[PDB]
Amino acid sequence: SAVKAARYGKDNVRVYKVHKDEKTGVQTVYEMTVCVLLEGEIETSYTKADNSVIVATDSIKNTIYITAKQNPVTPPELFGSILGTHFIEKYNHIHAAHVNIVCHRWTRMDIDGKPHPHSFIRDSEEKRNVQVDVVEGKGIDIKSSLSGLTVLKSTNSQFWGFLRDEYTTLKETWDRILSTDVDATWQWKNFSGLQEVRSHVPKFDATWATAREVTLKTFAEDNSASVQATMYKMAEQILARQQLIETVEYSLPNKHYFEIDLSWHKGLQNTGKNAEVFAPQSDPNGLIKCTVGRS
Amino acid sequence: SAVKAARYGKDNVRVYKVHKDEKTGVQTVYEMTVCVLLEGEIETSYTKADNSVIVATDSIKNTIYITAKQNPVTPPELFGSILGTHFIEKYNHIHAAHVNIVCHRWTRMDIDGKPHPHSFIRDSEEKRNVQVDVVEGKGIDIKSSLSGLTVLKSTNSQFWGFLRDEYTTLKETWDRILSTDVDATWQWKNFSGLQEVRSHVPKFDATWATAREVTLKTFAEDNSASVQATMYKMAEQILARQQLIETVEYSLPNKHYFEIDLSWHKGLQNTGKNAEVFAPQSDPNGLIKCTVGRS
Amino acid sequence: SAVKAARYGKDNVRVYKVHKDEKTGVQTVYEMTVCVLLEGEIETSYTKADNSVIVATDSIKNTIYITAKQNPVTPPELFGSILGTHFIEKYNHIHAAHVNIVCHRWTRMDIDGKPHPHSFIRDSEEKRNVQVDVVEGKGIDIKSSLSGLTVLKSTNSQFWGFLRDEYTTLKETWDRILSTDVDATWQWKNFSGLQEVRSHVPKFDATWATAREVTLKTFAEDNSASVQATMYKMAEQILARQQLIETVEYSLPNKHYFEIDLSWHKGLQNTGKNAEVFAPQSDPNGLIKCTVGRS
Amino acid sequence: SAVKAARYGKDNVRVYKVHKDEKTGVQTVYEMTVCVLLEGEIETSYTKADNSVIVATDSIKNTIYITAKQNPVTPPELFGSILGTHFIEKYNHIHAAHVNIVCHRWTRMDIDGKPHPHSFIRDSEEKRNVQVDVVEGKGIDIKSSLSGLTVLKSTNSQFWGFLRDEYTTLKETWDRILSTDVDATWQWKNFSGLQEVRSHVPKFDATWATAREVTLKTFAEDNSASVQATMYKMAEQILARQQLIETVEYSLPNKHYFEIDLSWHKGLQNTGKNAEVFAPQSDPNGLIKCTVGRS
Ligand SMILES: O=c1[nH]c(=O)c2nn[nH]c2[nH]1
Ligand SMILES: O=c1[nH]c(=O)c2nn[nH]c2[nH]1
Ligand SMILES: O=c1[nH]c(=O)c2nn[nH]c2[nH]1
Ligand SMILES: O=c1[nH]c(=O)c2nn[nH]c2[nH]1
Ligand code: NA
Ligand code: NA
Ligand code: NA
Ligand code: NA
Repeated sequence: SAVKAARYGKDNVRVYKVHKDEKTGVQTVYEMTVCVLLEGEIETSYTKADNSVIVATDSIKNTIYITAKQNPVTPPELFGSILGTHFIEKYNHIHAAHVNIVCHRWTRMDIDGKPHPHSFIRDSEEKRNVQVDVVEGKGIDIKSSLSGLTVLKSTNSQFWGFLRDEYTTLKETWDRILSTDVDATWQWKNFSGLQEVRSHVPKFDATWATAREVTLKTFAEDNSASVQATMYKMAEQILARQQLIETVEYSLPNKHYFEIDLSWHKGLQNTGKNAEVFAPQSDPNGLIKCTVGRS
Repeated sequence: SAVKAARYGKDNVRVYKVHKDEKTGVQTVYEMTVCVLLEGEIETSYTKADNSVIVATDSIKNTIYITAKQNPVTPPELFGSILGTHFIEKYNHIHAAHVNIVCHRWTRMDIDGKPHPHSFIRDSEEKRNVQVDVVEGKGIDIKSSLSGLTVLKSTNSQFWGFLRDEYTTLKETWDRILSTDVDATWQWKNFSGLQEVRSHVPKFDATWATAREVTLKTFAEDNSASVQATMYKMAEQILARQQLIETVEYSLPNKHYFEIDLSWHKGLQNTGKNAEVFAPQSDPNGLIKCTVGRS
Repeated sequence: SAVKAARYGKDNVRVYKVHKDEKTGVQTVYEMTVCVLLEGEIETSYTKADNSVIVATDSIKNTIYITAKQNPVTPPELFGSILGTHFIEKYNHIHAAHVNIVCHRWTRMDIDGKPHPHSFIRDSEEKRNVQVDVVEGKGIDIKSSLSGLTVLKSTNSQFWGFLRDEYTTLKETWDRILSTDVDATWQWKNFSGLQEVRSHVPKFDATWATAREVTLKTFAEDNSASVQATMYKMAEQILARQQLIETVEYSLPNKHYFEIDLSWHKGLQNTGKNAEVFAPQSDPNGLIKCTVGRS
Repeated sequence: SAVKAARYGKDNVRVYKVHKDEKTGVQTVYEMTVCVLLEGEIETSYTKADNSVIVATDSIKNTIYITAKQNPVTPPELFGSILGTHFIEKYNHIHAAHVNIVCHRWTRMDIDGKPHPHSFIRDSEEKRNVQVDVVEGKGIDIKSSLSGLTVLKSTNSQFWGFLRDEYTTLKETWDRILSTDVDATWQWKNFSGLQEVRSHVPKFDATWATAREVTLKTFAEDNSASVQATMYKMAEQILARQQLIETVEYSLPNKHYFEIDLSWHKGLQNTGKNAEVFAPQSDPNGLIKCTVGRS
């Protein structure tokens, strides 16, 4: 037998950082969960019990805290690139670092119409994420994403004209509820190293904001022919607005809300044009994915 | 042996309702999870296999949908009271109904600075809940709550002057992070029946809004001496603003964020006044509760 | 305003203890999650910011570890009683302690047909729990439970003869699937104090084992007329076998498995006597509760 | 813009099947959660709103039930291969099907020392899974796995001799607790089609059993030098016992249990050789992965 692939590290490292502006008294908080996995010349730890090649996962944890102390943690694309580069530069036998960061929302509270200097609310479990792969001699690959953005529209969604055969019971419809949890990932062109990532720092927050805005507006405004058609429109717009993105991937559940026929009860009308009360379905769910790139 | 207590019904009934304004084209959605448990002269279903006394749980489910079709579902205090009253009036041998409702957030989207007519976002997993107990001959008892409101302040929290003995290692502090998930319940005076609940309908949404606003403002503005002291201030204000509330109960976890001593690494200073990076603790957590009523 | 009730403490304290037999080399592990909430003359911490009455929750955490170091942690009824008694005896102004313990399964592995001395498996998320309320001058109240015991029988369950009215669509049946997650609690007679709890130590594990065995056998063997009727039979037997139990409470979801009519597809027969493939329903679910005590 | 990749289908389809032996009266149940995603000439549904190429996800759901009605559902490798093959053969424009199956445990109850004919218990949340990729013209690729197997050993684990630098605080140890949740995947050689999968049917259950047995025995018996070294030993043995496996992948969290220094309290000794009470850590956790293949 032989080791074909190996990676190891520390997962679920929770980190909080506060920035305090001494002039204005305003404080800003960041909270993240970080995972770092390393690859390199470490096969002997598996095959020969040679621990000398192992940077202990506990040390990886310490490094994450030290790195957060000495560097900005925002945008996460930059922090991830700093953290990954550290491992490949510090350890001769480590040749790749894989850094995953999930950013949790702490939104400044408005109290009596004014932004509070040091109080925050978790407004939704929507996350902003990064995956950064730093590979010695091959640069830095970054995938940025938003996830856990849950939306619903109560009309202006249709689904008709699909294939009908002996396995089909679904009725065509010209008016249905559409609800999903949005998972959207944009993949940046490969960066040569940390200097290049630093040079594009302003684009990271701006592109996240654009991806979010395009997703919300397109969902709200499209008279949707299907999840497939609406999601493609979203991806097309993101690619048009940021030339440094190579691909956009969406993964969307179709969270179904079923009509309830109540006509058995005193002829109560609750279907088609008369539908008011619906039964949300926990499972099963449609799952629709697409990766859109450039011509 | 004898049956000392029994209740049964249907849990986890998901319900969605849409309201469509034909004039303006504006749609409004409501989504809830409902549980209804019944009590009454049903002991024989347990002791003698006498199913004749059982209103099937499936029928309870149907009733929830029918009731939502024929009545407003907001405020939830009213819907719960209608639903509970139905069971005690319809079935001679059912003498109490216990209705729990969890309301999920669907907040209207703003697209380009204007409210969208039919698109919604789940902004946080904060819930608005009701517990309604309808007991034949004893009226309607309603407990309203908010839950899952997660907040953090990065300064203006202290904790010193507590008991110190041979079990104590905790250092006194004059500046710490305070974070919690708020669970707040207000209990209404007993209502004689549905007519009285209807007469107070406007107070339900207003009191929820007040409870939320008082919670947020007090948390943000109090230079907190302890969770105990800050939570009491919240409860006192709610009772002062709504005379029809008898008690307010808060249940608050103290979600700890620990300093990380990095001084072992190149004398790095990250404690006390120099603390910037902290480790959020998933467990254990403090848990502090209080019920505040009138003199 | 006035404080009507208050309690506070530490939740989610994870504890592991190992016992090592030096003679045989056999090791035995215990893992628990513990919550301790205190009550007493602590109102001033809420109303006057008087922290002098507060035993810090951090100290409560330390006490749990120290107590586990110096005492047996099994049976949990005994450990809970020791832990609760500590607080009411040590602190003059603390008058009640409420201790909740969840015991996690670590079952010794059998390797090649023999019990391994120091290797364990988590066989299911079934828990054994205790709630112990120690109240100064009123003794020790203990409720023991098992929870998370998930079972299914594929036949020998019926449900017919229930009330039928204009809200009813459920068909009567003489053969259905019955599946539930068992939550069963037995409440002990009040104990005068720790000496009395110690005197009954052997009864705690034996009664847990009996409750489990009665639950499983009754479920498997009863040709069930309803959840109500089968659960009553379980409770009756437990009360008959342990005279020191005052009441038994069961709380049982009815986890539904629906027939799927496939007759639209080539006349495929999959209902009634021909039913082979079913759709498990995640929600809603029936919820049936009963508390059984002595004549 | 262009569609680079697309797949869509139905997720979270819960399925139960019962087998009834008329001769013996013995019933056997199977419960699974199934996901099927399709690929093929479907780009126009995304780019042109052309739904004619879409096999509706609802139809995919129906197909899963129909297929389970007409075929054995065990071993899951066979059922997955039947289900995937169906889609590529039935629809000219569908060229790949991706089938994921999670099998839930329903273990026959022993009542009074004998196997019960129709009563079952969920003994642990351990799962047996399959991923089957059926690609037109490229055969059938199957990855089989077990997951959610949670184990702990209280001694006979060591970790010393790792890299020490200015980021390291971890002490070397010759005796620690080792606990993990096992995720193990074995990848079969490519099969030419359904006939070949059928020819190997007996190997699927046998290899699952072997993988499980090797995992448990190796964990229990290895005086472990690291997670890396123990996991490699497991993978090596599986590859030796089944020649039709090409690779074995393990992904193992290192779930830490920390010593608690109690020496501040009356000189209590609870570290090193005296350690009895430990604090399980929910996070962070080590994560160690390896893929082992043939020379
Ligand atoms: O088994 C281990 N492997 C590792 O890589 C490691 N790092 N810290 N502790 C550890 N234990
Ligand atoms: O066992 C049952 N008890 C009930 O009360 C019920 N209601 N619907 N189905 C049911 N099954
Ligand atoms: O606000 C607090 N209240 C308490 O009771 C406590 N105990 N430890 N830390 C604490 N913080
Ligand atoms: O938008 C949809 N896309 C689909 O592929 C589908 N299949 N069923 N319903 C559906 N809705
Ligand atoms: Na390197
Ligand atoms: Na009545
Ligand atoms: Na006392
Ligand atoms: Na095909």
